[PDB]
Amino acid sequence: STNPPPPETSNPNKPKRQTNQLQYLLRVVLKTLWKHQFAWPFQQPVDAVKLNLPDYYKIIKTPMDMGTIKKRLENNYYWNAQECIQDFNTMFTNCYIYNKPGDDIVLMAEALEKLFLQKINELPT
Ligand SMILES: COc1cc(Nc2ncc3c(n2)N(C(C)C)c2ccccc2C(=O)N3C)ccc1N1CCN(C)CC1
Repeated sequence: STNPPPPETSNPNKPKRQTNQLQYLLRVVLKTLWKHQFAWPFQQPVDAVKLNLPDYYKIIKTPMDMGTIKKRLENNYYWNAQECIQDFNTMFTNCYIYNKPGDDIVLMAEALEKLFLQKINELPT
């Protein structure tokens, strides 16, 4: 039930950038969400082999997780905040797609997504 390679956290032919908003997404948004009691399942790529979820990547073709996002922010991999925000949204949606409404992991994603939205509602100038 193999795992694919994790998403890239660097790419030499993609241009880098740093903005106040991206800095905030690392220092305030991600680093605060990371400490939430429901954050742990999202801190690394889904290990389908270890979790006995042999169809996870048969279903999910654009995997994402906060470990990957953190490294991308640390790499200055993103062009802008919206690009990073898209990754968070992909992570949450993957969780909703693979699982069913009401599942424990879905309850965790829903709580984190609310907190995430609360925190990006206002970004620095
Ligand atoms: C035990 O460790 C971990 C276990 C997990 N396990 C995990 N990682 C990801 C899970 C997921 N479980 N769950 C439940 C089962 C929640 C799911 C169960 C069924 C279907 C889907 C999921 C699921 O969607 N996700 C995100 C993730 C990260 C860690 N960490 C290891 C140490 N690392 C420093 C911090 C994070």
